Amino acid sequence: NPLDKWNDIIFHASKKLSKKELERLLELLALLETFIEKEDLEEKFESFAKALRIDEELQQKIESRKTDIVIQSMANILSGGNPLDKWNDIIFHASKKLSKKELERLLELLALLETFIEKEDLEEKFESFAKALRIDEELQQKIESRKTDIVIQSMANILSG
Repeated sequence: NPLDKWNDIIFHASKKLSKKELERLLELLALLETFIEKEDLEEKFESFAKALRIDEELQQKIESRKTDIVIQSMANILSGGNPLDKWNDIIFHASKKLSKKELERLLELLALLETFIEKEDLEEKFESFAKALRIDEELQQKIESRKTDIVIQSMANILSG
């Protein structure tokens, strides 16, 4: 139901509002993933993410963070380049079953990354990473590059379906 309602709100809001919201979530994903690499936690995140297949305590903690993300997302819509433009075209014109599975996949990953950060107590380190982000044009290019990578994977998953 929470994910079902988020999908309804995403596909029924004005094209402008849903594009800004999906782009916000993508940037957050690119930011979190880059932080994991900059902090060299790639393998430690994978051994954390793998446990979701066989842990009851984790499954509930993720299902709960996904509902919170969905609530923030829905709240944002009510409040008012080429790779990202193409990804938006694809997401909105794809088989509605394929775009829903894909958007849910990105939501799960986001819920996983944020839960990992907190468990690992990297909340402050992550803030102080986004605090030195503005003055870092190099790191800004790294994020833009990771977003295009996320977009390619995303387009590949829809095509794979």
